Amino acid sequence: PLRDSVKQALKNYFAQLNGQDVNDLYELVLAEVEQPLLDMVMQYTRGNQTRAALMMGINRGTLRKKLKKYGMN
Amino acid sequence: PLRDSVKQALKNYFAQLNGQDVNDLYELVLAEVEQPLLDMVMQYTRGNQTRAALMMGINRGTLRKKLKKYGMN
Repeated sequence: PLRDSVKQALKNYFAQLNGQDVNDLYELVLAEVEQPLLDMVMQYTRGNQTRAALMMGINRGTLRKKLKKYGMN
Repeated sequence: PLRDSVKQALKNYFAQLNGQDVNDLYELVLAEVEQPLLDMVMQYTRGNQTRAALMMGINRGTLRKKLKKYGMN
């Protein structure tokens, strides 16, 4: 499943640190999962935002802030 | 990269729906994703919550509210 892919992505990520700084990991993983989600959900509701917001549990303004930050709408 | 794995996961999941009403998909995906991440940063940081919060760019407070939310500590 998916949580096992996030684990492997983080192992292979931490190895590539070779002892230096990260001060941004949550943002960097959220973008990486948030942006495929938004895109698959928009395709699934045929570009309908309210149906997408309802499917996702967030309201329509949240969908548009999220959308706007991945340069999506 | 990881954005493609999240894509497939959602493909596979939407094929499973039919008359299934989804209303919590942002939180559902997020749960599958912040549990392996938090876990993986605590293993990395040997349970030091200050280094894991800094590493993630999260306040230590927010780190502990997410640990507790998930039943990890």
